[PDB]
Amino acid sequence: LHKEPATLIKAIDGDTVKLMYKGQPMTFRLLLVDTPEFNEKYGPEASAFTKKMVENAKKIEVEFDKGQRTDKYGRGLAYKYADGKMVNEALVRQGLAKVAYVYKGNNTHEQLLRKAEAQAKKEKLNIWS
Ligand SMILES: Cc1cn([C@H]2C[C@H](OP(=O)(O)O)[C@@H](COP(=O)(O)O)O2)c(=O)[nH]c1=O
Ligand SMILES: [Ca+2]
Repeated sequence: LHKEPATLIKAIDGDTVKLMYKGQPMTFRLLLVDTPEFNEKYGPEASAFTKKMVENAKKIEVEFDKGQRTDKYGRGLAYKYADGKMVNEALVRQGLAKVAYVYKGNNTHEQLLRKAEAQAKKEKLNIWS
């Protein structure tokens, strides 16, 4: 997989963000994770966590997986990095997202993220409390 440049346009919620990618605005949905909707428990915390992470980043990158790059809503599907740290993994390690939506062919970082979820559950963090 390869990291590509993007710039922040605006935080949306725990697992979606609007970025400018190859010069075009697009909403990205983070691969392999599910945050609670803003209206649910830990929803506000997840949105705040991603917002801080993406707004504080000096360099944002997106990394597509091997499979579909857009979903049925026209959202980009990617791993997102903020100054070299993967947002997808960081949300799971913090118990602010569950590993979810694992579809054959877009699952390169599945085992990395499961490993993060195990540690978050071990620690009873957030969703796992
Ligand atoms: C993460 C992800 C979501 N989706 C679709 C599945 C779900 O369809 P439905 O909307 O029909 O439930 C929806 C979940 O996204 P959200 O969690 O953002 O709602 O997005 C994909 O198709 N591929 C993916 O990799
Ligand atoms: Ca969600």
